[PDB]
Amino acid sequence: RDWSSPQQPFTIYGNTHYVGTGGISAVLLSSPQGHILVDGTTEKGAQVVAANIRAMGFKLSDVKYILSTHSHEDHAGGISAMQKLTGATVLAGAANVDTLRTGVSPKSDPQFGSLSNFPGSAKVRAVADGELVKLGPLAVKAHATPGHTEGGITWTWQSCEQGKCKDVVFADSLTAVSADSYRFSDHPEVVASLRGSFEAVEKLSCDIAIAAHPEVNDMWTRQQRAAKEGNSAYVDNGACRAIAAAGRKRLETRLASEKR
Ligand SMILES: O=C(O)c1ccccc1S
Ligand SMILES: [Zn+2]
Ligand SMILES: [Zn+2]
Repeated sequence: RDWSSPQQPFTIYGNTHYVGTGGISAVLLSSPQGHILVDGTTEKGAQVVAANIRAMGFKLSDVKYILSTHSHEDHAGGISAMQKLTGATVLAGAANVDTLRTGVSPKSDPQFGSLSNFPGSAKVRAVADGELVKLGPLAVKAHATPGHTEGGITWTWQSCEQGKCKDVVFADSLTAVSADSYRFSDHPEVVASLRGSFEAVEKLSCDIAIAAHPEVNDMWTRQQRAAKEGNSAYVDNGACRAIAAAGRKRLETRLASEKR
């Protein structure tokens, strides 16, 4: 379950398919009129995502949008390659656009000093909080979830099977992590952003959460359950509340650790 590792793709519900690596989520939201890809995994992982999309019976040329959660190498490293293979437009939160274009995270990022660069992408455009991305019958909503990065987006949609529908959430990372030289307690905008994001995410309509790091919502345990349970194993309408609570716990632990 390395970030770049092969992983046999699988349908989670309706037209929502996991096409990521062993260690990093990527989702294809499919339609007869074209598809939306969420995240690219790593640079090496792009080749896994591409093969996975084809294994699910889809053409790369039919991927029209690539949606980015946030601009670190593990989620976004593969986007550039996937952009070239598909012709898609890359959509991201406003403050991460420049990072996706250059592959270099800026000094506002808590991890600045400790991050690895990744390949810059073409055709990057911004989306706002609450904005709808539409493609044929697909409708994906952008939710600003800053803190881990300034331009983090959590993406939501509905997938259905014979008219039985579920609210799906591709959850951005909400984690307080930094370089050794960074003090969260000195950066009130980042702390406030994280806290606002926990609150947004714990309020989302959230039947199926797919976390950018899949183990955050126990993807592999759930997949194992699904072998007998079916795809109800991925359903848990508390999952976004739990991802938010774990974010909050990580930040509170960190702020306590920083006290003089
Ligand atoms: O996505 C995360 O939550 C993350 C967490 C710790 C370190 C790096 C990252 S990229
Ligand atoms: Zn990250
Ligand atoms: Zn990550």
